[PDB]
Amino acid sequence: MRAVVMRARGGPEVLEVADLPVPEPGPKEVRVRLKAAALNHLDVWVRKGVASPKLPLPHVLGADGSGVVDAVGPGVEGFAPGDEVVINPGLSCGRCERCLAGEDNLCPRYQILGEHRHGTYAEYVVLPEANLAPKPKNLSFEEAAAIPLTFLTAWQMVVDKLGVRPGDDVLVMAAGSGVSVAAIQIAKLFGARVIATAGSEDKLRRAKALGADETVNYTHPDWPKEVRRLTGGKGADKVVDHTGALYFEGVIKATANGGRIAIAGASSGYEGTLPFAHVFYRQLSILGSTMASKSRLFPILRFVEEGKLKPVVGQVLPLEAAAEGHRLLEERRVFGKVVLQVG
Amino acid sequence: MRAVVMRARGGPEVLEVADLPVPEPGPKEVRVRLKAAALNHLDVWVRKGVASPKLPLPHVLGADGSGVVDAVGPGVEGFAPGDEVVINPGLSCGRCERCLAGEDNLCPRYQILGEHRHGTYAEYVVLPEANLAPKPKNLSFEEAAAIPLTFLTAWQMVVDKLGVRPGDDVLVMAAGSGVSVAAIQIAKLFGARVIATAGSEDKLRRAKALGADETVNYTHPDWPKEVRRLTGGKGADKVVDHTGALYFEGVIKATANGGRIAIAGASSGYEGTLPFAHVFYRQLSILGSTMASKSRLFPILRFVEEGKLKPVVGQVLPLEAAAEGHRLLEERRVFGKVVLQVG
Amino acid sequence: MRAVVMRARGGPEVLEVADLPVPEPGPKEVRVRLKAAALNHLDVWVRKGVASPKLPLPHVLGADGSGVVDAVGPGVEGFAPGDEVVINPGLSCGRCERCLAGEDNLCPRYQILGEHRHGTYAEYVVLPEANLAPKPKNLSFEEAAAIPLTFLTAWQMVVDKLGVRPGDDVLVMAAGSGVSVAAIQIAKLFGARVIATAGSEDKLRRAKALGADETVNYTHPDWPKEVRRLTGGKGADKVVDHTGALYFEGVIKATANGGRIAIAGASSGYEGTLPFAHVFYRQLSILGSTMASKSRLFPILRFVEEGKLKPVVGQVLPLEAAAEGHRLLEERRVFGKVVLQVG
Amino acid sequence: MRAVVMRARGGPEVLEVADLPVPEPGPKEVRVRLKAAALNHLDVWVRKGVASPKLPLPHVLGADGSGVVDAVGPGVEGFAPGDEVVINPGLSCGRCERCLAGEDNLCPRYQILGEHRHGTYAEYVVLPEANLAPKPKNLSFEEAAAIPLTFLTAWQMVVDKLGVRPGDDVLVMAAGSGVSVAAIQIAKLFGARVIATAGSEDKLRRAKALGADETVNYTHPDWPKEVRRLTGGKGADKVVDHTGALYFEGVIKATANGGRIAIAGASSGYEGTLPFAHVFYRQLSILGSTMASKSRLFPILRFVEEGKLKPVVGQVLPLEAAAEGHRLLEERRVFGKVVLQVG
Ligand SMILES: [Zn+2]
Ligand SMILES: [Zn+2]
Ligand SMILES: [Zn+2]
Ligand SMILES: [Zn+2]
Repeated sequence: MRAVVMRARGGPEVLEVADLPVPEPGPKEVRVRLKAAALNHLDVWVRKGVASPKLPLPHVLGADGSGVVDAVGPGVEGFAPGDEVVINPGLSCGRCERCLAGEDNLCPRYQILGEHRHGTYAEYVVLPEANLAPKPKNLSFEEAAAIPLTFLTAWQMVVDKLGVRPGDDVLVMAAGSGVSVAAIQIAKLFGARVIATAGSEDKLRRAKALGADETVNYTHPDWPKEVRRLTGGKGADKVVDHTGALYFEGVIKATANGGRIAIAGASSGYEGTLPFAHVFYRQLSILGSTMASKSRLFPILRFVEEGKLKPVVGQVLPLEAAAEGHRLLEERRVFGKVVLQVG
Repeated sequence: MRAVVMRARGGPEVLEVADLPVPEPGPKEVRVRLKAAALNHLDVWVRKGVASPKLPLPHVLGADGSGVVDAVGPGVEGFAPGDEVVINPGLSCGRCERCLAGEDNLCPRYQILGEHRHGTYAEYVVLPEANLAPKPKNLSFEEAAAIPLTFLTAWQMVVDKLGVRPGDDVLVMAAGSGVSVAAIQIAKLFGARVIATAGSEDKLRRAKALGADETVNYTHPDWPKEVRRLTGGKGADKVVDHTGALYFEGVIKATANGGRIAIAGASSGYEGTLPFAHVFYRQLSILGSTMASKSRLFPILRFVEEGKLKPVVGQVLPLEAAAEGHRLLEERRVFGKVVLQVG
Repeated sequence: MRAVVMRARGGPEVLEVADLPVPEPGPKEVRVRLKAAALNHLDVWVRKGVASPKLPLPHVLGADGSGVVDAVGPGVEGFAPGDEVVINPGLSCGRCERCLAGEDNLCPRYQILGEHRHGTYAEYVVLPEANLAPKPKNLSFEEAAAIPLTFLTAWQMVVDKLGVRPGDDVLVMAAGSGVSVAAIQIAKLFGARVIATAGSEDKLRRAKALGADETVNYTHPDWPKEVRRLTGGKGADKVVDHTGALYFEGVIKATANGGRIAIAGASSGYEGTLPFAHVFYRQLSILGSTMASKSRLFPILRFVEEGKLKPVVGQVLPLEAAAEGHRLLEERRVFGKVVLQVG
Repeated sequence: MRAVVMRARGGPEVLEVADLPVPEPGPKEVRVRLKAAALNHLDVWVRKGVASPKLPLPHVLGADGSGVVDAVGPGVEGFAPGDEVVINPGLSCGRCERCLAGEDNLCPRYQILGEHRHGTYAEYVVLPEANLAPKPKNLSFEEAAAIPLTFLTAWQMVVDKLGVRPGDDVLVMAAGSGVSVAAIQIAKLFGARVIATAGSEDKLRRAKALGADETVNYTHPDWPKEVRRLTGGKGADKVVDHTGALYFEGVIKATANGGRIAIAGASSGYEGTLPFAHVFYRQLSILGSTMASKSRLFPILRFVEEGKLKPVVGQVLPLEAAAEGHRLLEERRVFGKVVLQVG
């Protein structure tokens, strides 16, 4: 089958196109014929070698994917060939205390597709039936593929970690990244008043159309005051920061006392600094968050089918232009998700 | 193999010994050679026909069980023949929203072993690897088999439903019967002051031995008054009831303002009238609870190995005497679990 | 000053106009010149004698009220004469554990204005500065007076008790009566899909205008079946009931598995028998709720100024017609609040 | 009256002994004749000038205090002369949304005694009746005084922020500090298995006697591994760090994935660094915590009266040796609290 793979751990030039045997489905497993694969930051991390070292090469990247059920292994129930589905990137054992508690993302054997094993940058992929979910009919394959990873991550942050509720002033940093665009929508869904920050008026323009109530350009090293102004001088109650590596000094200045700040986990190895004194004294909470319970995908897709949440496909390129896709992310030039059309 | 089948629905006499073929473990399944099967009131409802209608016959009852791993399916890890284990009676599909969230006991396809599928009243039983936990080595097989079902039910009521915490006055109804044995111990484990009620002086004496700080006899028409007197006149904060529909009026009377009452399988007789406006005006909360999440069996067994929680085996009977065992249980005379010894 | 005193306990005719001396504000107290006093079912229980026995006479009823600051005690800040305000009907000692925890409505000395102390059925009333909130400027005095009592009760039931969240199917009983008006709006505010039930077509039509997504008529012996049909057959997840003791059997039937039912002042007639084992087997939860924490009045009024929540004034009557007002309320005919105009 | 005051903002030499007019009680206020005053870190901070700048000098330090009610102002209820009491250092307005919600420590007007106004380093002090609590009879004045501030702070951290429960492995850093000794006890009370760290075997010896299950000396730059070893290799689930400025790099290495770490707020202005990448990726939560709801003191004292919690008075000196007391803290030479006998 056709697939993009990485011969080495370098820049986007390491991603090449080759042929690999079509994987076969095992018991309780399912083979999917991919129609679309979404790019994720996790991809670039592994591609550089900052994540998942000593990984078997060549490697097939890709955590987000959508398509049609090609074949089911022995003992499979709930899926058949021809069925449209989207992948749920969370691979867990399903036996440990964490999994049985609905916390598979905390499983000691937790693995994201394309991180440890071959992902969605191919025409085919096999995975446990439990990791497959029906694709909504009102969406295109590309749109479907862009949902899972970022929506899951933004859901844990906004709902479970920040406990967002109506009345809350939510600050979403760097509107434009996959996590951001979903966090803005989910936060609105929970009655929040969203304030989104970005580095260009163009991204702010898009954040506004996405549902943001107020927007702030952090190009000006005084944006925290603006955020304070927009929130009656008290600052944001809850903050969604998909990185923490962007003017975090300001973020905390924009955050209300007792405020909560959620930071989307990443294997970027980024070493920075976190203000102790004037952070814990103001009783601020800084919560690391990564992916989310696989159970979150069902209600997320439902809201997407109802139209309350929408995927944000900024660009689509052919699977073979995977390299070009990575440069689009590394150069941060697209508002929303980057999707690869497969087949 | 030897097994106690259910020829037809009716009195305990319908339970007879028969020879059934040995079940074979599927892909992710394992066959356990049973040593002890604990008796639950659920087995009685199935026997009488009150539960699980349209149930094929013959049927093997039994939700609780302990034993040794006999054989394991092809693709199965974490279990080998010889391993001592106890059964996690909760069966679900592990693919729906409820299951992925850990709330398997709320799965639309949720099933308790022995309720619809052959249970533990045999020398062998086959279940998914997800429903098997290591048997604590400090316990006898009859003690181990007695844990699961009641400890899980008592745990959801005390920990999740009632949110028992140190300083709480917890009231447990009818000691020695149902989930009281486990509820008194879990309650204390969470820092509460337990007040237990029973009918005989023996059971109350038995209650204190389990950790009950105070005892009350509900054979008197004014026992609710003693509970009030025993808690500074305010009444109990949290209440664990598995009988109800008889003393419920007394419980409601014994419950302090804003108190919480957790009800297990209170399928008693008449429902009188239930003095409402008493539960509303005083902001009381009545919570129904059946079983618990499979994940809860891990902390339980851990506390059991430490000796902070322990099962109470009231009587042991040979497997071929399941009938006599159902009699003992139906008359609620024995203090503790009735356990069948298989092999 | 003019006031409607309660000469004796009995029918609404016991309410008569009398001249009482003007109360004087203590140290941290303030005297409010009332403009409107909203009528609550509580005023009726006090009038009949069913509530607050040993109550000195004459007594001035009235828990809800709005007006202008008249005079303030010596040591008081944050209030000046001329300021428009609404009353927070919750009176507590503010020194006990319950009060310091915010749960003032659970204070052992908790008292609702007008229940034991002179209320709002007069031209002036004196209460602690802690029980006064700024009146939203976008509302008329009768609209303002209608908010507090019902919005606080509906909020604790929806937000704290039921934990309503987006995607939830909330069922509100008897629209236009009690806390339904507020519950339908708060429910929607928290992202639920509201199904409202009423007796007349007018009230149901009125319900949808308030945000009710679906409507059902409980005049039919099978209305519970419509709620089930209206929620994918599963039933309502959360239920707000302020009547009970009459349709409660229907509610329980309309409640989905593991559902929660919040009950306000369901002090209806007979209690029939209440089909238990249905609330236990299906793990249902019945929660009693009276009033709410004073702190909750702040977010409520904020949403009211934004227009996300709005009071519904059913009828206005001059203060001297409190008697006629109690009739209108006792017959549960008027849709919305019955508000007395003082000055 | 005799009292210790600070003429300037320098070392412990600025604390002098002088005479100041005896403060008079106002409405709803109470004058206390101090018998003992406990030293707190907050004291040294303000004494140096790192906290509460532009504060009126001379200033009377002291947040913790116990003694006898000297006189009550007009309109006081609940207290009379001769009554033994301990101070609740949290001064809040009692009107803002935070206060009425039981979150007075989050009030915008929150002030700790001795931080903004004259504290307990005198023979007399006046404060709102709401800030006074009855001293348990089984305790000496010195012992009583050492409870409030640190126990309150350790309570919010352990119970509210870390949500400690039985089964949890709690890591308490720097056993010896006021917060630590209380955190160890409260954590045990909630069923935790406590691991305490310190720099000398002597403090570890005392932490063991206090209730710590396991102890680790962080003098050895490899202690995190030891903590991991003691917790089956998974690390601590919850961590109490009353500073964060002590081997925080190790703390996070000793913390289990998904773990929670509570840091006691301080106006030390300590600027350090917080590991981003490998912290949020492991889904760690870092929670700033300061003081606690005044409501927490009641249940805390109760547990002290029951004997479940005990104050830890490491040393007592005469009020006039306040300077010496501060050097004992600045030189960190005492396990537990330092108390000043007054009068
Ligand atoms: Zn797992
Ligand atoms: Zn399921
Ligand atoms: Zn109170
Ligand atoms: Zn305040």
